[PDB]
Amino acid sequence: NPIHDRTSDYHKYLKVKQGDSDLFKLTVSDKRYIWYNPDPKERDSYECGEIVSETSDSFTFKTVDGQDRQVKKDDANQRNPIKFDGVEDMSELSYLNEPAVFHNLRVRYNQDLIYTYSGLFLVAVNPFKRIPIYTQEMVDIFKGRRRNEVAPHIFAISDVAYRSMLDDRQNQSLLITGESGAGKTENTKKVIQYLASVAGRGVLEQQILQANPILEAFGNAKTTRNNNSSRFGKFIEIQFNNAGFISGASIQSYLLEKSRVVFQSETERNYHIFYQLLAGATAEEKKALHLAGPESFNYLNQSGCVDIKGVSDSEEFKITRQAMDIVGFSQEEQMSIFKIIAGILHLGNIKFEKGAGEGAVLKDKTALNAASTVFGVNPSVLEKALMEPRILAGRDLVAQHLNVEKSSSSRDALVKALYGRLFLWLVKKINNVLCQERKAYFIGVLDISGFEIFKVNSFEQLCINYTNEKLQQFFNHHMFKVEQEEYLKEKIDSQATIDLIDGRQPPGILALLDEQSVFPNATDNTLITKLHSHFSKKNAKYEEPRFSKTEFGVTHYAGQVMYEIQDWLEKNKDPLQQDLELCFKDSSDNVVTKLFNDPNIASRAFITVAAQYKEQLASLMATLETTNPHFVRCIIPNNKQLPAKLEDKVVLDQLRCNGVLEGIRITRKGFPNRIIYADFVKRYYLLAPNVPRDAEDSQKATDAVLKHLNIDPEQYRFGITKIFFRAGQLARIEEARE
Ligand SMILES: Nc1ncnc2c1ncn2[C@@H]1O[C@H](COP(=O)(O)OP(=O)(O)OP(=O)(O)O)[C@@H](O)[C@H]1O
Ligand SMILES: [Mg+2]
Repeated sequence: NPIHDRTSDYHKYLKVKQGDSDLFKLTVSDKRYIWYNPDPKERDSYECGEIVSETSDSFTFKTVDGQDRQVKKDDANQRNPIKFDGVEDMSELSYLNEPAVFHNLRVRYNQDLIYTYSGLFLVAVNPFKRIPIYTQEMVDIFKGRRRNEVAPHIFAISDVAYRSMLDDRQNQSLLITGESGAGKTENTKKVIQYLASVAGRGVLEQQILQANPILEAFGNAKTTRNNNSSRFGKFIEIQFNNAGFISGASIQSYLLEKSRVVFQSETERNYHIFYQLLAGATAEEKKALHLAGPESFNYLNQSGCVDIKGVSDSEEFKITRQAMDIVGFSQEEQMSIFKIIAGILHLGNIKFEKGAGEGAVLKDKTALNAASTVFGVNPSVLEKALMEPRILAGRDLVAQHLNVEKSSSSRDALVKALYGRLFLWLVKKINNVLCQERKAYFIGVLDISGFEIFKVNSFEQLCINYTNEKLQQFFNHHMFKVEQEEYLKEKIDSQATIDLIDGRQPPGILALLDEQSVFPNATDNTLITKLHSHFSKKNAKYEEPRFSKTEFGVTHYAGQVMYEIQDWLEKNKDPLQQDLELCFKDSSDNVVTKLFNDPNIASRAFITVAAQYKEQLASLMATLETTNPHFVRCIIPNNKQLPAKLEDKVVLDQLRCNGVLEGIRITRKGFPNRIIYADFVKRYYLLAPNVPRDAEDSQKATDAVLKHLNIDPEQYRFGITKIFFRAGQLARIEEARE
């Protein structure tokens, strides 16, 4: 029994090592410390300082250097007694300050303990190295175990959700968010792995599992923050029958980063699939596809990075091709997907030349003709449609000769649509396979980024941020109720931001954006002007910059984020020349024809991108609203992708943005420590005369100690089953003499 075998890997990897004694006495000391900022400028970097004295109003402590300082008791960040170092739930700490929180988190990480709870949340720190806690043997141990019974772990939250599902007959949700590279997908895959094991019986399970890899090849890429970043968000519905067995699955994708297909920053890569293809394609497939090295392609030859360390695109291509096979994609299907990938590479190879007049021309039909063949479309129609699209100018339909820039840009537009569309198609194709109309229950997993606050924030960041204001409010509401429940079981702000963004009347940012969208001739300037006009000095969550003329700022949950308006008009419309669609609709390819002839794929509805985003977010929320949710906050330890490197600033910032610290401060004001009578006595019986560790009237005994100690009744609160302590209370208690 691993949970009991102190020699087990379980103990080794998941628990703080346990000695031979329980004795309260070991932990005895007389020293008292505070967490202080040695450099007031750098407030997230703190040092421990012993309190050498005290006044009625302050504290006087000694620094590392032996430098004495004074602090207000109220501004003091007192350090919890050493015994608290490493607890599995921050909700267990007595002093709940920010430094204290990071500390516990750090003590744990120092021991390779990546999972820690914070009340309702499961905090997970990226180890940046392998930890063998995900083996089948690991899985088997979590089965049926209460949260309190076992150590913190993703498998643990997953078990709770499945048991709740079965016991409450209620659907469930796991929300996993955090920065790029923080480890979301990793945890996501574990949740599924675990579910499949605990509820599976396999063929479906297989196909389910195999879906991921497909999604990864097409929607994942190498960025500066992660070698395998998911450039899209997702919602995974794991379906079950009334018996508790997996019946199916459904996938919902969002915000795919199409842009990446025609452009990548230095060092980054295009989607993994491009490379897998280039590498593991048979030599006899290459020729059929007019393939070469990535170096030979405009879309792959520009970041100065075509491969990933510790990664074989060919080996991976095998992997992908297998999954497709398992899922059920016909060879013919597979072909076409590759052809598309191919065509896309060819399209980017097209060189627009425009010297003849002021309209572009094609001196070389090579690339062009390559695209056409693989697409199974006409080169002449493609050609025209690209540089001479007929545009409706009133009553007349006239073909316009496009310049070079415009020409290239349309070609790019074509490529992005191909991709985005193919992506949708795959998702669709997969759901068909695993998805159930008639399902009894479900467990859903949402994996997407948390707030994004980059150097430069564009339309996509507004969107993601918007989603996050909603998730945060959901958490907040959910937290409110359950807190009340518990306080009830025992005898014991985002609206404004959301409105500014999605409001109808008065119109919010998105409504103004849609409005400007109707006008062919509107510009970024008209748009940014309209926005300031309506909110500058008028809406409290908005800010007009002192000097930039292309940006505006939104005060979010996370804090202020400054956005830039470039291309928002275009992005909202996501325009594609009709001649283009025309061209592609006749496609000899059975896969191509769908992308264009299927209204479910080829069109949004009439609605704009923003309108579609709002809608999907609402359906999402709605659904979530019907489940019992679970929250996992994935934390990146540093920005270097290194182990044993947990940077306070890096960390603190995420804890502030993600709601963990907020949940704490809040709880901090209440009665944060809620202990079970038996457990209380066991550890502190010694504090009072006449109390045996094992006492049948735990509540009475509890009262004994408190009474003996002469604690202030305002500080503690008798619950039907637990004793509730205000902040600092347990600490001093702990700090008492045997
Ligand atoms: N528990 C873990 N054990 C080992 N490695 C991990 C763990 N969590 C994350 N990592 C590793 O760190 C890398 C980044 O993690 P992951 O891909 O899951 O992050 P992410 O949150 O999904 O990022 P993004 O938003 O860019 O897609 C991974 O390739 C992963 O292998
Ligand atoms: Mg990811």
